[PDB]
Amino acid sequence: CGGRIARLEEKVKTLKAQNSELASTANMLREQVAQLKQKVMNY
Amino acid sequence: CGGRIARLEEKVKTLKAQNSELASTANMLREQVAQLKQKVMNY
Repeated sequence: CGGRIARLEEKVKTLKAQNSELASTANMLREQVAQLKQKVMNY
Repeated sequence: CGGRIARLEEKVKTLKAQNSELASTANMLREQVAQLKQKVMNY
């Protein structure tokens, strides 16, 4: 074989990418929600 | 062929999954950071 494999690879590439995307996004909302949470800690 | 393909599929499955995972996580930090942001809007 030599066609459906390479393709499945390109697909696994776009998937792993988007993953790192939403990953960094959640990382930003996490660090920010952490500093904010601490500021809320006072009651 | 009949082995490396099915495998590449199972892999694309775990990838798409984790993707939906970090996706919902960012969705929670987004809706929460949105309601909070509004509360901060007052200065």
